Amino acid sequence: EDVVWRWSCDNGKCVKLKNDPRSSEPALSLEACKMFCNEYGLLWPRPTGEADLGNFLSKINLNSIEVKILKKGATDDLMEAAAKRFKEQVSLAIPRGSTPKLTGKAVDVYLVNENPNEKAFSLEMDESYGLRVSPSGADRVNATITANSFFGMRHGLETLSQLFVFDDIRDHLLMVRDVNISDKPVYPYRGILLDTARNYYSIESIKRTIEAMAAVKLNTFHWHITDSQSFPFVTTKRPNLYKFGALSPQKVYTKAAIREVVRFGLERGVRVLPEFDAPAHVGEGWQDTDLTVCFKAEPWKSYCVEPPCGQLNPTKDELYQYLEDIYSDMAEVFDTTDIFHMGGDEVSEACWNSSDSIQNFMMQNRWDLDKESFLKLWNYFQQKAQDKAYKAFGKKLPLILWTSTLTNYKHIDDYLNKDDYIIQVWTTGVDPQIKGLLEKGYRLIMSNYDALYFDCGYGAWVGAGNNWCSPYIGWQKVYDNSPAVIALEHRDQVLGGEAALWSEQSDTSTLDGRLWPRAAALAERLWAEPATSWQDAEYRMLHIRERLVRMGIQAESLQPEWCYQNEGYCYS
Amino acid sequence: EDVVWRWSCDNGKCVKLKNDPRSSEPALSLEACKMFCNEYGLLWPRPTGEADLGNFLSKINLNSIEVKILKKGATDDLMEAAAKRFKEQVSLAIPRGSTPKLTGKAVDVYLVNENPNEKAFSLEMDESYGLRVSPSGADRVNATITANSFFGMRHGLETLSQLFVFDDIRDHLLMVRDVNISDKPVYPYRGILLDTARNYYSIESIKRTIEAMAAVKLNTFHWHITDSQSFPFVTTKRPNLYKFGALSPQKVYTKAAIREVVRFGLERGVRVLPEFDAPAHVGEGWQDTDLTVCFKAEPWKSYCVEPPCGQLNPTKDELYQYLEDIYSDMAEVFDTTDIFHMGGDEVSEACWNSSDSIQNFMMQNRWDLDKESFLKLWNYFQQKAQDKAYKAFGKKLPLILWTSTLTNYKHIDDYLNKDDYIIQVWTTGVDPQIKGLLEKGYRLIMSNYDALYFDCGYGAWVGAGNNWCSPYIGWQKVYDNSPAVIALEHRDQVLGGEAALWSEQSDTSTLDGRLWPRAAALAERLWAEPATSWQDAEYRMLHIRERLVRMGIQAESLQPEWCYQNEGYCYS
Ligand SMILES: CC(=O)N[C@@H]1[C@@H](O)[C@H](O[C@@H]2O[C@H](CO)[C@@H](O[C@@H]3O[C@H](CO)[C@@H](O[C@@H]4O[C@H](CO)[C@@H](O)[C@H](O)[C@H]4[N+](C)(C)C)[C@H](O)[C@H]3NC(C)=O)[C@H](O)[C@H]2NC(C)=O)[C@@H](CO)O[C@H]1O
Ligand SMILES: CC(=O)N[C@@H]1[C@@H](O)[C@H](O[C@@H]2O[C@H](CO)[C@@H](O[C@@H]3O[C@H](CO)[C@@H](O[C@@H]4O[C@H](CO)[C@@H](O)[C@H](O)[C@H]4[N+](C)(C)C)[C@H](O)[C@H]3NC(C)=O)[C@H](O)[C@H]2NC(C)=O)[C@@H](CO)O[C@H]1O
Repeated sequence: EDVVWRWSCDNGKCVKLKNDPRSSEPALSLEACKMFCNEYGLLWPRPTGEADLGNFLSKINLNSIEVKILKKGATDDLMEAAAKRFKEQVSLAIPRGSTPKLTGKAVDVYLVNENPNEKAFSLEMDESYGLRVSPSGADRVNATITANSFFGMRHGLETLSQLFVFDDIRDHLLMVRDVNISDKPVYPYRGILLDTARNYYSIESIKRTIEAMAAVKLNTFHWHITDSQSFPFVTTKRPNLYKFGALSPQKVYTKAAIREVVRFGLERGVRVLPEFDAPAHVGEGWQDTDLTVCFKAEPWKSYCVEPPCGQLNPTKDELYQYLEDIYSDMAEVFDTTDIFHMGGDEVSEACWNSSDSIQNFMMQNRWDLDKESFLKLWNYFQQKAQDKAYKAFGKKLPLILWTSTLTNYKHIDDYLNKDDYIIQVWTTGVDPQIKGLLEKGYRLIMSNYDALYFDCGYGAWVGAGNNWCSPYIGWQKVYDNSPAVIALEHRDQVLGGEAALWSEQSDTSTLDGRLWPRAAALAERLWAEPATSWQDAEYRMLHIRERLVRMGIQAESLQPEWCYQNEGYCYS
Repeated sequence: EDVVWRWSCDNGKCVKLKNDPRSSEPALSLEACKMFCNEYGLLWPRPTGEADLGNFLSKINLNSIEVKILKKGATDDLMEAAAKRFKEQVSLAIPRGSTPKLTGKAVDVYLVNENPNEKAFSLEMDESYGLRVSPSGADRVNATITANSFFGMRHGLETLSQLFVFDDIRDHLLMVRDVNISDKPVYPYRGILLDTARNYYSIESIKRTIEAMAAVKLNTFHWHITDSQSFPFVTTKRPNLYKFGALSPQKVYTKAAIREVVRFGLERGVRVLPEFDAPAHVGEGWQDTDLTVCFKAEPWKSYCVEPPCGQLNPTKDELYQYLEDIYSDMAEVFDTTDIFHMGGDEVSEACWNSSDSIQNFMMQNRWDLDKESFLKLWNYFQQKAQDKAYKAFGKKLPLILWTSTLTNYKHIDDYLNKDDYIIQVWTTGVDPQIKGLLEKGYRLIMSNYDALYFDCGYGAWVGAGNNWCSPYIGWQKVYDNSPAVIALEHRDQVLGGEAALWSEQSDTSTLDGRLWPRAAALAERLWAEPATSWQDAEYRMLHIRERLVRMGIQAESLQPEWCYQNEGYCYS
């Protein structure tokens, strides 16, 4: 049948009221009410610049939307792909199984890309845009998107799609009549880390994630493609690593698949950034090389922090030949990235000391066998690895390492430099290492475990109880976690943030729930850096969850739908 | 390419070993190793009777499996449907995108249903079966399932499908050669509670849940189809309840849909048991009847424990007319159930005292307005409701109520009797109410919140932080929760158990993850009541998760796949 209710704005909340026939006032559908009742309407993220949505809606004919590219260039194929997708994005306004009446105004969308040859990812890229919507003549609409680059332009198309609403009372597709918006992201790096080594993720699932990322303007996909558990990456040069390494012959990422993901990503404004974690977090795939130590060493608690143990043996010269090949193979298919992630997490001293070949190597270099000794070995490794990385990508590009014993701010300059290395923070956001790093000039990516570890809260995977970083981190917490607060005066050194989904307890099946809608909170916090808190964004967050579900994403459910329909009744 | 590894049983663990060519020993694929390395092989749940799996496997031709029904009867259509499904169940052994070679033995499956007219659900039904597998002649296999009823027989088919394994080294479909199994469930009621009022669940999603339930022999689906938030149930007699009540016109359960679910359930050995929660947990749909009080009362914390508030007004005579109609409409489409759930949870005293009509009613009956007064009103309501329920189902059938203030063992006999009412326990398993109830003769269904609330652990839905019953309950905890321990000598009074998925934070999108594989732990605990603990069942639990994923269920991920491939390395 037909919707029985209507909604009316009262003090910023849309209140459900009976749609009684004896009325001269036109009834508002729920989304139509939310669009003007809300300070930012239905947008996510909210814009940083002008956010004028006017007061009215116009009826639109879905079959009459046409996109026009004003300036041609090298990005033509991308701009064209993006335009094509736009209609599909508009249909997201409409609930599945619902059909709009094909009547109303025609929409002309004009795309103005001011530097149409530009298509490289960089920390310095311009993701800004201007959006204006206004009536044109009598039966049509002028939607104009003006941007400095394709990336900004695509972001604008994303915002524009959000400006459509379906009236399920009348079955009309509607559009906000007069719009003036200008926008740009606060932070350049807005990412998600996906661990595809602890469990395999289908490439279809990866692409789906990228679509959702695009929907909320996240721009970086960090592919942690290797670990001790498996080696899915198809390295042509050193094929045994994958052959021995993979969970199965099927559970692999071929050169053709990666290229598919990288392009799908580029079309959607998302950098696909690969990681080769070293010298720890290696195991499977390395058998018979004699290039690792402690693989599957028991008891595991003695030698590492999760099974199975395994580290690279930095004393072996052939190792650098393998790395050089791996890095080269990665560089070939990950050809949009401007950055390389080298891991650097959790190197185990015991594990290195249990090796004879290694102890023998150190005795010959005059180094002792104490912990400060081991840092010497780690640097020796990192310096050589780094050389190979530069060679593979054919240039010196910024490298990322996790916070660790090596990266402690007190001695970090002994090993690295702030120009060459970006540091990824997984400590608490209140840890001293952060300020100390910042004072030394280091750029950071925030992944603090207390707010940004998407894996936390489930059952234990070793033993019983719950996982290491429990409890489960709610969206309220992710939204309120602010890099600006964490870094203060050094804010400009914060490149941005990244949500982490480690996969000890995640795969293809759970990936949609783990990331959405929580990653959307990160997305707003990074794009806009609101002074405001989670409660101010709550209604919009409920809507965006609904949108992800419309997209086919199996998003986590946040509240009862009754709450979404009845703003303000559900609080605490 | 091809699998590179092989597995070998050593001390109950299958160890991954290189499949080296210079060997005279035939290589074992992972599942083939697990089948005999494990005490119960790949079965879930493990059987209670004979569990002899022999030592060998035979190659089978998938296209040559034929099912024969030996005894005809009223259950013919069911037996026939079940047989048809069997081939599909066997294909689950085979990973998607993999094809077995069509060679090997032909399998004859003989179904012997000893009481082929029997198809009613009851607490007393015989779910037992006998299963024997042995070679027949030279090129074929005799698989014989012998059971007292169709329900037992279907359970046997389920066990038999589990006896197939795919050799992905050779691409051969295999079957355990000599099997002797006899089995029966420890407890008659093995359920899942699904809350479809707090959020809507697509009927496709409901059916999918039933398939997974069937896979592990759960037999009861408790459909909590109404609450304060919505009224999805399509009641022909009182249509405004759904019309006003539903989240949308689409989000409704029609008579045709319910019948579809009820039959899909009956075919799969699952009772579909509806709940009409009263007198609390009512709201939406009741507008303009004047039959409720406190709907949306603010502040909500004063009048209920979750928004929105709302209770039935028991003083209104017309109320019983509505209930009678609702119960009748439920009875018509839920025509396989032998039991009715009437709710009885969380009645609010304040909410009743805020009503004038109600206070006026009590003053006239000589009752005071203290809390013991209110219990009088609740019973008055429950007694009348109960009369309508009997009338609707046309017989006196057992009724279920939650543990509550009414059901406190100290005064319970003042209100109910142990013959007429089953009590559903959501308290901790160590709460005194349990023993006290048991001592008074009451039958119970265990849903203790500390072990069996599937909703717990996520973010808060009102305010911030985490939900009320956090932390997240892991499968280890569900498995170890034992009704036999909880009830001791009174065990026979425990009808069984039920996993609860309340839906404040769950819907169609999250339903697979919320239930699986955790509900499988409940399934084993209820079917077998093992003396053993979770660690003893761990490898099998990993396999069953994989099976649910093969089924198309988006099961939660429990551990790294590396762990599944490398038994014993991952522990704590
Ligand atoms: C069983 C138990 O509870 N034992 C207690 C412990 O409370 C206590 O210390 C705990 O020991 C655990 C090691 O078994 C530590 O767990 C590990 O924590 C690390 C992070 O420090 C995890 O690795 C990182 O995080 C992600 C996963 O979120 C992982 O994928 C990444 O590789 C990694 N990096 C982000 C750094 C790249 C690791 O997975 C996890 N291992 C597990 C759970 O098996 C735990 O941190 C530690 N807790 C504390 C508070 O120190 C123990 C002393 O060891 O004492 C026992 O009584
Ligand atoms: C915000 C906060 O943390 N406030 C604290 C509280 O610790 C403290 O008491 C808590 O008050 C909450 C009421 O707002 C209680 O939450 C409610 O708990 C009931 C169970 O008792 C939940 O209903 C049952 O459970 C399922 C959901 O799992 C539900 O769908 C069912 O309808 C129902 N039944 C199974 C019985 C049928 C209810 O959903 C939940 N409501 C929420 C979360 O909004 C909480 O139980 C209570 N905790 C304790 C330990 O008492 C408060 C005093 O009120 O003080 C504050 O400082």
